[PDB]
Amino acid sequence: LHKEPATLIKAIDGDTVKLMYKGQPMVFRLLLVDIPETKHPKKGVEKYGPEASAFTKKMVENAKKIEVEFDKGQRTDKYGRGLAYIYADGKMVNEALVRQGLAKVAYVYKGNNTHEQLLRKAEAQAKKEKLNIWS
Repeated sequence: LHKEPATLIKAIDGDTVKLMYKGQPMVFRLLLVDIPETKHPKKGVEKYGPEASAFTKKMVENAKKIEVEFDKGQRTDKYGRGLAYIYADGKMVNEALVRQGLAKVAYVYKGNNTHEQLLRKAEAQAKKEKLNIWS
């Protein structure tokens, strides 16, 4: 896989960020993570969801360098969102969220699974430490 530079435009949620990639604006969905949805209709946000959002936002808003890493599967979903791993100064947001107990590891999607073991491992650790959603 290859890391590509991007620039923060705006963080939308724990699992969605808007970036400038190859010169044009684009919305990315964090691969292999399942978060407590905050941007929803009649759902009254979700338990830990505002912490996952603040986490993601803190992480990318304060970073010097954002990078995007597409996987080898399908690269966009049916809503036109890029499907990728996001890196903030070398640290993967996807993994951080899971390590910190603010997301579960999602089912693999359309062949996109390169970092799934790494992610499942972070998830066991958080479970073991009874972090946030595992509290």
